[PDB]
Amino acid sequence: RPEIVGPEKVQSPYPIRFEGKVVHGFGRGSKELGIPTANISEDAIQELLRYRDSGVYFGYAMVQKRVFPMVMSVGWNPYYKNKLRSAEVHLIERQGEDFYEEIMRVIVLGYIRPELNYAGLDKLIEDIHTDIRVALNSMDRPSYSSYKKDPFFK
Ligand SMILES: Cc1cc2nc3c(=O)[nH]c(=O)nc-3n(C[C@H](O)[C@H](O)[C@H](O)COP(=O)(O)O)c2cc1C
Ligand SMILES: Nc1ncnc2c1ncn2[C@@H]1O[C@H](COP(=O)(O)OP(=O)(O)O)[C@@H](O)[C@H]1O
Repeated sequence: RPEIVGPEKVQSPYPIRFEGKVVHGFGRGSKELGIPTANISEDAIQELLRYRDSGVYFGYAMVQKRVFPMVMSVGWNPYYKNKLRSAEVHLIERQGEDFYEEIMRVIVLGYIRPELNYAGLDKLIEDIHTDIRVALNSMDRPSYSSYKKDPFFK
């Protein structure tokens, strides 16, 4: 795995902007697993990411008036056959209370990798830490980091 992904400058189809209410996940408490994930409201990503690649992306997200670099996992809902999009966001390097029912605004700046077949909790923790390390290295570049002051976050 590479320690950095994407071009030096943001390229189409990024940036991709949207917002959604943070709702409860599916029971799996990631907060204790050291990797809390914010399940975005399904009614805001269905069409927008319907034809986007499943996988982990990166960029910036805002909630409770604060912007943080982030990693987003985009997959499908398992409870149904018909393709139902799902998205979960992990705000990187944040300290605070939970923000359920709060509107989160997201700016996707790039793709990291496709969804790896689930292979246990430990491996998944390892994969996500690398993801976080990659997102930071990727957004340390001017073209990407300036999006932290994007009008959408104003
Ligand atoms: C940034 C990130 C990347 C992830 N990558 C993978 C992956 O490659 N493969 C996988 O099976 N699960 C991956 N996961 C875990 C799933 O999202 C996990 O099953 C999650 O528990 C599902 O949502 P729930 O906790 O609300 O049930 C990832 C999670 C995040 C936040
Ligand atoms: N840095 C963070 N990134 C993402 N979510 C966070 C973060 N800090 C706190 N949270 C909270 O953690 C919650 C997810 O924790 P979790 O135990 O997995 O509950 P759920 O299984 O319903 O998603 C989010 O809904 C959010 O309110």
